[PDB]
Amino acid sequence: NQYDPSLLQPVPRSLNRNDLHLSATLPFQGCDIWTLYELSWLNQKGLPQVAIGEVSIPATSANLIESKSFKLYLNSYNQTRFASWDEVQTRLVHDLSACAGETVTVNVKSLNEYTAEPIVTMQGECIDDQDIEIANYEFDDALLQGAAQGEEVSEVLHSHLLKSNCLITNQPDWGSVEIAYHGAKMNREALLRYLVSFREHNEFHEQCVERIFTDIMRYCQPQSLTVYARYTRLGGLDINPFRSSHQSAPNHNQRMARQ
Amino acid sequence: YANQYDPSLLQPVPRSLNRNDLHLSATLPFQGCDIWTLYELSWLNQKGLPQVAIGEVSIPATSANLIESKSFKLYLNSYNQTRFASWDEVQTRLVHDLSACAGETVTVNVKSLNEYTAEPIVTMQGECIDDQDIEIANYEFDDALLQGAAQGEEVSEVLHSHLLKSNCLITNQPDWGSVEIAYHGAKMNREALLRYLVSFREHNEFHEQCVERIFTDIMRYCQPQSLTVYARYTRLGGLDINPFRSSHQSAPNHNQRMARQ
Ligand SMILES: *[C@@H](N)c1c[nH]c2nc(N)[nH]c(=O)c12
Ligand SMILES: *[C@H](N)c1c[nH]c2nc(N)[nH]c(=O)c12
Repeated sequence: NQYDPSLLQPVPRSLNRNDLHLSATLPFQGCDIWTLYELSWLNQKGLPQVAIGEVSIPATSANLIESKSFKLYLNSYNQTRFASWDEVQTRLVHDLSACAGETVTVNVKSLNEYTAEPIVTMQGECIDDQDIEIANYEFDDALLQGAAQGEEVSEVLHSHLLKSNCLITNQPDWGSVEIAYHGAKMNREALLRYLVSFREHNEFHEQCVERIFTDIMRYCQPQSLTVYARYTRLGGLDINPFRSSHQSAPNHNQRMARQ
Repeated sequence: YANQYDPSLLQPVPRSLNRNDLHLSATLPFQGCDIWTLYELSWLNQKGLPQVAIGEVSIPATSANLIESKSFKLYLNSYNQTRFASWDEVQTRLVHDLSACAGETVTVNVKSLNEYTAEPIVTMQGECIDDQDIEIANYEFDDALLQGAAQGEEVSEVLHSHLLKSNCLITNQPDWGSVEIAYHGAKMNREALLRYLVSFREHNEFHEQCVERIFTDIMRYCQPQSLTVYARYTRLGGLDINPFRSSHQSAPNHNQRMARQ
């Protein structure tokens, strides 16, 4: 199989966004940061090349890109000769931008760019160590009702317990999520229960993050909010959706333990 | 309802099946282990709150069986909705079930995520052989590429490549790995070695089997006095396998992940 851009399948952001009661004018800005761990092609003499791709898709794009289709598209590079690493980057920018509907950023990095890079955890307070009982696994947004009754604060919280399901594969999705906000202080137990209630919930990573953002916004009414999740890869690609009131991109992209 | 804890999901594969194709001797030419990293290990505590961890498993190369990866993933997924009273119980069950499957005692570490903060991404030892100006048009497996490959003065060298790719036979899907070869013997021609490794690109075999094939081909064609072949493959469905085979060494010094892992 040679290089084949037709393998890419877009999915519109509007599907879920409509389900969240969002207008065309978004409550958030942001991007989906993808890591492509398996990018490989042939040089111009047929010798294999390997790299890690770092891609950013703007949250304003009409479409996200379905992950398996992205994987299959990348696999079409594997037996294809390209003139130079610059040609690979150019082709990726062109094809991914066309699919998403807006210019996509792409960095193609040699493997030695990662030597001695440290694994990171998230920022602020981890909310996971709570002695509490969970009596059911059904998604409930109302777990956030009255969750922010505290004094005005600015703080950053995170959890490693985010799990959702990938319906189109009927397989688990695993993520950590960081929530930074300015507003009435949030009840930690409510937030953790809310996140745990995704466990049996079918949704895409991008859609889950938008749901978390919009639920926090409507129940907790912070003045400023950023939600950033880092999910473990599916088929050699991971997705790290970032949604913020004021921020366009995260100021760090670094892999976590399970990624 | 999701399937809860189910050891019957584990699928053993006898190692001897593929080893027969390698025409080995009565006693194994190598020793070693298969090191697995389980990046998605999660279960519920007794009060129902999720727990997350990374597992590290070592299966002796002398075990009667290896464990089929997809079955291992499904087995691990069966923990996800299951309540366990302690992390110790989880580690204990993993040792018990995986040892029973493999046919020999396996080691299992269950590590909290904080144990990985600041841990490095690593490369392999020795010299990378990948930057060569040569043309490859034929990706079919050919072990004869190693014929007369070691002409050199007797040396001790460590060589590695990030270009190992094979196909995963259940799915046919591509497998991606780096491989580290340490030997003492006549110096190996690096073009021949790289062409040989690249010839796996269209080839169907398990990671463990590919490493054993590389070891046995180098042994028969290059006749080094001592040899170690160690490959580290990217994960499939949340689990990776890192087969280590050696004439004189038992195991690698660490499980540290590489860039694509
Ligand atoms: C494909 N490479 C594949 C599929 N199942 C596997 N199990 C094991 N133990 N090794 C593999 O390489 C496997
Ligand atoms: C599973 N969660 C899944 C399957 N395909 C996907 N594509 C994208 N863009 N996001 C996901 O979470 C996906």
